Amino acid sequence: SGFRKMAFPSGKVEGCMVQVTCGTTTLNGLWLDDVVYCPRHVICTSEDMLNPNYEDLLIRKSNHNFLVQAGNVQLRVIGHSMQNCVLKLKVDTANPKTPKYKFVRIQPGQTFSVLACYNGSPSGVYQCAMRPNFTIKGSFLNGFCGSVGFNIDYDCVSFCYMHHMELPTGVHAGTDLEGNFYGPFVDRQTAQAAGTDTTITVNVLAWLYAAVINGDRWFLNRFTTTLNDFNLVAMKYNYEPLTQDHVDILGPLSAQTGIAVLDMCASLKELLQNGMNGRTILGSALLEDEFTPFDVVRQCSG
Amino acid sequence: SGFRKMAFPSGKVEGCMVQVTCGTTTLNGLWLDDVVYCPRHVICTSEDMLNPNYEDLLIRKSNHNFLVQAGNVQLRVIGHSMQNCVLKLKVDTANPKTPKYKFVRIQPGQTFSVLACYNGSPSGVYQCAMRPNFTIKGSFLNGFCGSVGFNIDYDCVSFCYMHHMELPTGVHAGTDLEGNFYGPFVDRQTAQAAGTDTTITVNVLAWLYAAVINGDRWFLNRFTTTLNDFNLVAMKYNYEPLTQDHVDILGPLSAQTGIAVLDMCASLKELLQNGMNGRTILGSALLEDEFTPFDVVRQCSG
Repeated sequence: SGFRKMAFPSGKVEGCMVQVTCGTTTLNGLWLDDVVYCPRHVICTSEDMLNPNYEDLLIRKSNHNFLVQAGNVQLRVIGHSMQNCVLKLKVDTANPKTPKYKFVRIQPGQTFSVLACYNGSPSGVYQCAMRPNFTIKGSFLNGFCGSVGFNIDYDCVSFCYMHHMELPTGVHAGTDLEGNFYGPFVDRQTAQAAGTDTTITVNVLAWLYAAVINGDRWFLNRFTTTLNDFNLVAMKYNYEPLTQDHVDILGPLSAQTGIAVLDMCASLKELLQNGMNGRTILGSALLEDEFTPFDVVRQCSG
Repeated sequence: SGFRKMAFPSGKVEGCMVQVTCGTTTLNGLWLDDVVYCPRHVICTSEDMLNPNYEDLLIRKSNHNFLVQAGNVQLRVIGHSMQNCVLKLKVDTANPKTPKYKFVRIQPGQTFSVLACYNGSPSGVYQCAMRPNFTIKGSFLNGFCGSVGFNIDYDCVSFCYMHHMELPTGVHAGTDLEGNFYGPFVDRQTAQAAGTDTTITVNVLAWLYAAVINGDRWFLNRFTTTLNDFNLVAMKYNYEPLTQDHVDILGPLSAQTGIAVLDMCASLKELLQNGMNGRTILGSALLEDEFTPFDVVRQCSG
């Protein structure tokens, strides 16, 4: 038993991480087959970032301006190009450690593991949620740009995130591996508003189910509610509305515990309205929303 | 910026994980050079665990009664012995993925990464602290015994933990890689008392320093204190006593922030005496003690 925020094993991804340097900027690249993927902003100087014309900036760059290092081996860049906000460096050697992989665009509320890397060297691994407002609350210092997020399904590594920017508010924004930003963000050093960030209701419910499975049952009550009434309360506390799709996704956890989803919603309703009274749930003094129903089932069934 | 509990990249460890089977019992082993390390209780049936005589149980086993599989690759067991609470199985083939490694017995309050594995297959990675009462709060289901804890310095993996037991209180106990239990625990299914679970004071302080560096400053007050006075308060709240060694370890964080260690202690003292007033620090509604000063510096310095 026990319940922990748990990242996927990072080995398959570690073998794809490289260092990309362009002028004075060093960041991380992802080496799959004979292509290194990294943020296009590597081309820019601190000055360029205020208002970069990437098309023009890219044109002035040559293959020899890109230093790529896989540990001690320098890789030879034989071409460069741009797909949305990601730079693709063609190298003369295919990565022999390329795992089975796909590129996927995740939905808000879904989770993934981040392999935080410093100038091409893996530094650590942690689990994140894509917030409803398409930011993540990560940990990225200088040299951590281009660090990637992923899920591992069976054999396949599903890459879903590449880190590009820290917003002035200190949250993080990035792209999928086709270089399209999550949310309204751009790779320009301007002030950029993130939306109001709501709590991921379906994940809070899943984590309440995890709590019950792990023996923490105090918050269970003998009230119920309807979806509609629960959502009136959710709206008030900046919780995402709950839908029938969400209820359906929680079905297995409901089945396992014998607690109907709308009964769990009534428990959540009370916790929202009355607070937690200085009690904890699974070692937390607040309601946790960075576990999906899948995440809970994966860790409660092993 | 940002601050997150992060584990070391698990790749070097994943390559050492094997499945060990003895009779009907399967668990994890650690394959380094030509030795596989696992919990001795692999020899035991559910019934044996109530009161096992391991010496006698082991004597009825031969080399061929241990099935060791590294993914699909069968290892041939050419010797076996018991070292304290760990079995050492000598195999014909040295693990070609053996990283540089050490065995270390960690101190209470030190942190490490756990690679949670099911029957030889890596499942997930998370960061733990060795509690002052020599338990850890992990996540381990059936078949997760023999999962290991480690730290990585550069290329060297320092293995410090192997999982063996869940106590009836739901916390976890295990050994170092020489098979000596942390704390008073035994590999027997009996009731076993963990001590009072005290809070790791030096780590709470480190994390307060991380909060300041990241701009979360509300709890800073205009008081100071002495070690002795602070410790009278610590004792009362089941905090470990603070020593000059602890103050010394906090030196770099004090230097960075301009906040004297005893001033930070007075802030902590007020938080202990007055609570947090439903406020958060670094996204937490309670005081966090599972980051060491090293952990903080590593993630704030870059």
